[PDB]
Amino acid sequence: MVLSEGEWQLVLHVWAKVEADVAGHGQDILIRLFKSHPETLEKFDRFKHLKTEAEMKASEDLKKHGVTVLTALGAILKKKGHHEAELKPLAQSHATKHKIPIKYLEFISEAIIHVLHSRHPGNFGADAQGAMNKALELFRKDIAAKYKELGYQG
Ligand code: HEM
Repeated sequence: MVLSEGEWQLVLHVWAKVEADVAGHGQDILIRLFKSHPETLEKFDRFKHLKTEAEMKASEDLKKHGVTVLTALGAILKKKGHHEAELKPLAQSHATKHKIPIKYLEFISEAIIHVLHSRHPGNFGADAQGAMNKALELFRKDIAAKYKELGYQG
């Protein structure tokens, strides 16, 4: 897959709106993931005790981890597909330490798309949605290929 230049423009234009409140977006994405797919919370030893959404929102450490996640993701998107070097340390930890199947990346992709709609009702159009889905799909496919290069089945 390949994005057009105009699609990357839409992606980066939307990302500038994420960067204006990274913690608010990161916390919302994690909570959306955990409510929609509670099997994913069990991978997080530090947060697995959180049970209701109200608990999650008051957890300072969950919000900080949201920043960690979106910070890494934004660095990758900003490379517009030339991201082999940023992917490697990410692929290495999530395949071999955290043991995250690629299916869980699809789930966080859907959570990102939902939170962008919830947080930007008027800005996040169909074309922007399309471009973001493609950027995230590319991310998932290249990470699945790095899994295999490390000898893992994602
Ligand atoms: C956009 C997708 C994602 C990005 C950019 C991302 C990024 C990161 C980063 C930067 C870290 C900290 C350092 C590290 O261990 O690598 C981390 C930790 C972690 N990630 Fe992810 N991640 C993503 C998706 C996921 C998903 C979907 C899961 C599981 C459902 C997951 C599971 C974990 C776990 C379990 C840790 C360790 C948490 C801790 O500090 O105790 N990641 N991630």
